[PDB]
Amino acid sequence: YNQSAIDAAAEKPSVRLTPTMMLYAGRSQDGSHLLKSARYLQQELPVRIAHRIKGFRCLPFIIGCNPTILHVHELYIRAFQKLTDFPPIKDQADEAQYCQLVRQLLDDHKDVVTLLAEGLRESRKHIEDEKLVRYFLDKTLTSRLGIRMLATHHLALHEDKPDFVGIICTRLSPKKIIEKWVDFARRLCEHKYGNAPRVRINGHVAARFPFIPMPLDYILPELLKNAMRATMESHLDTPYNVPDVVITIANNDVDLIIRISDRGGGIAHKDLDRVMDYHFTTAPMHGFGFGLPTSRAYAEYLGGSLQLQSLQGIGTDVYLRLRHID
Amino acid sequence: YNQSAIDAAAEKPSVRLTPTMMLYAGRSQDGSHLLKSARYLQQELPVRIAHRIKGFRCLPFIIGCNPTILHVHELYIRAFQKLTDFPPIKDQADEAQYCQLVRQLLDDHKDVVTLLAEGLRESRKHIEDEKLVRYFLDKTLTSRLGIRMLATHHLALHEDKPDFVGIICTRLSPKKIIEKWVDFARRLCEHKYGNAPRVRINGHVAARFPFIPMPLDYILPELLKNAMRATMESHLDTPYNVPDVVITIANNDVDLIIRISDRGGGIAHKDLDRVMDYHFTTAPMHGFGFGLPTSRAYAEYLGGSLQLQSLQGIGTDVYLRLRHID
Ligand SMILES: CCC1(COc2ccc(-c3csc(-c4ccccc4C(=O)O)n3)cn2)CC1
Ligand SMILES: CCC1(COc2ccc(-c3csc(-c4ccccc4C(=O)O)n3)cn2)CC1
Ligand SMILES: Nc1ncnc2c1ncn2[C@@H]1O[C@H](COP(=O)(O)OP(=O)(O)O)[C@@H](O)[C@H]1O
Ligand SMILES: Nc1ncnc2c1ncn2[C@@H]1O[C@H](COP(=O)(O)OP(=O)(O)O)[C@@H](O)[C@H]1O
Ligand SMILES: [Mg+2]
Ligand SMILES: [Mg+2]
Repeated sequence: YNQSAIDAAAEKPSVRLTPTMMLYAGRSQDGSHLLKSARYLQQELPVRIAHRIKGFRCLPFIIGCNPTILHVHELYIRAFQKLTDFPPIKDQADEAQYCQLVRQLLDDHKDVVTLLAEGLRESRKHIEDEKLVRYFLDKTLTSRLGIRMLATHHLALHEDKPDFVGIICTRLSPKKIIEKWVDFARRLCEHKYGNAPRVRINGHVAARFPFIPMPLDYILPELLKNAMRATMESHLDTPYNVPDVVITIANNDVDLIIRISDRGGGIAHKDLDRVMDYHFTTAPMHGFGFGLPTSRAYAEYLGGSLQLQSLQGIGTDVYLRLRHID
Repeated sequence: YNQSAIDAAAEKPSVRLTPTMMLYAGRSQDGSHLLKSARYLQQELPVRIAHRIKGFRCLPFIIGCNPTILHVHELYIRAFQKLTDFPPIKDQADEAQYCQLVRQLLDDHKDVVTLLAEGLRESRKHIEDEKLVRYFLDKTLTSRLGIRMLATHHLALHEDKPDFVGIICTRLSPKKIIEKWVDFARRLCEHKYGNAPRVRINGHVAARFPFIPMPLDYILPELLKNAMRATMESHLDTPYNVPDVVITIANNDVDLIIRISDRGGGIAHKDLDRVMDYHFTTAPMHGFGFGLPTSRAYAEYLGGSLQLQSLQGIGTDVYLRLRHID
């Protein structure tokens, strides 16, 4: 690329808007909170993009040369250009034009991860470091989550969604968000297998607290698709009589724990170390190998964890932990 | 100590009798299997003792000087002397005299761990390495388990216990051994709290396989005492209505998994890193701090693991894994 403008922002450090600082925006009888947030987003978005362009520049030359990798690298450069070229936000007209660019760039970059994984897969013969692919995809996925959180938050500040301040839900019920995806995952499972296991939810079912549901909107359907597929493939002779998937909610002052326990035979000993690798699968629902590593990258980025406990021959317990807001 | 006889056996490596090699002893119409095993035990017992005397010699001087530590060190030296002084086993008379010495030495050393922990506790002010105490107690406990397995196996070869070849049960049912300790632990819990949680056992309830129950005879009552105490202390207002402790058996070709799931509020975040430390407790049943670290040292020595999964505010799932025989 050899661009000096990008070099300037690759070294300047990132600024993360804390959940409490995000909530401290509600100047309704003025609209001054809208401009304050947009002025931050305008400055922060190119820094995040440049930090990732730096990652593409640090890829070994032979890999960075792949036409698909180069295309995604080019996309990140043009995105940085489009964002920095925009003049500073002064009024409601300057804020509105930025929101349109952000929405277009959020749609132009929707398939970056799929192109990146393909480019990296195509380059397997030249990849010497086994961790290279995992660390590059982990960092790309978490950078995008960070960007998508800031961008979606500012765009949602224009909506008057009940119980929400942008992307922060002030009254989130973990039981309701689980229920929302349980019915969705059962429909996908029913389509493939003719049936789906019934889901039972116990624990702190009435817990309510402020939280950002965005990461849970990815993790929960992925973990439910895994638990349901496994339960069906291990009860092939009785597809009509499959054991329930039991979800437990544990809410304490430190974190939120969601445990998903299935009776799907568990993860085999030989596969136990490969399940967290990108592309690894034993099979859209399945046939991807992204659900587990992406969900862990997500949980860890947000101060939590994704831990698996396999009981080979019986089932698996998946523990999703996420740190509380503030 | 400065004893040259012990120096000779501290360097000679250990020989471990594999489960299949132990089972290959049943020369009933001769009694030749009895002498072959005793001739091994006579040679192996001083090597194990010397390897541990070497550990006492490697303790920092200030700690090894503690009167309690010195007493246990002296006990190990006198044990090595008594065993090596015995003349080689040639007939049924020479085998019988060794069995009496082994039974006496197994009774003389019954309180070694309690004296050792006390001596180490007394020396806390001089202990600089935090891992020193954990590693010394882990190595002492596993050495003793190894010795107790060999000694008890040979002594049990004289018994005609059904479904057993010394200490190996040919038809072990994990459900039955769990049941055996469940009623025992409930009696101890009832004595302290006025009630105990009912225990539910599911999974591979009818699994049967060859196995050494000795380590399970320690781990299961300890893990059940922990799950029951926790369930009672978290349901103080309703001691009469406490949630069940649910045990799941998973039997596959690689290992045996026993999961103990309680609804006892879980292990607090602040205590989560200290629970595996010797002496750490939040309180004979309780007030010891040995149950968890000893059980893990045991599981790992036998090619398995002891893993804890805390759901703070709800309960804890404890996963005991043990590698299969052969
Ligand atoms: C060049 C900077 C831009 C584009 O930033 C992004 C960030 C995230 C996404 C996005 C769309 S769908 C999505 C996703 C969802 C679930 C799980 C994984 C992903 C993922 O693909 O990362 N993220 C798109 N553009 C602000 C203009
Ligand atoms: C000097 C070598 C000897 C003595 O060897 C041992 C080994 C083990 C034990 C023993 C008794 S009770 C026991 C225990 C049970 C459950 C959990 C922990 C322990 C423990 O104290 O290690 N182990 C005693 N003497 C063969 C003559
Ligand atoms: N609950 C589970 N029980 C059994 N196997 C599982 C479970 N969750 C995941 N797996 C295994 O891990 C593999 C990778 O999972 P994942 O990353 O979600 O991708 P996918 O399911 O789309 O292939 C799966 O193909 C499956 O073999
Ligand atoms: N199932 C459990 N639920 C909650 N706390 C537990 C559980 N198991 C162990 N603990 C905690 O770990 C501490 C140490 O346990 P352990 O080593 O068994 O010793 P003890 O229970 O005799 O004190 C206990 O004092 C208790 O605070
Ligand atoms: Mg998946
Ligand atoms: Mg205990």
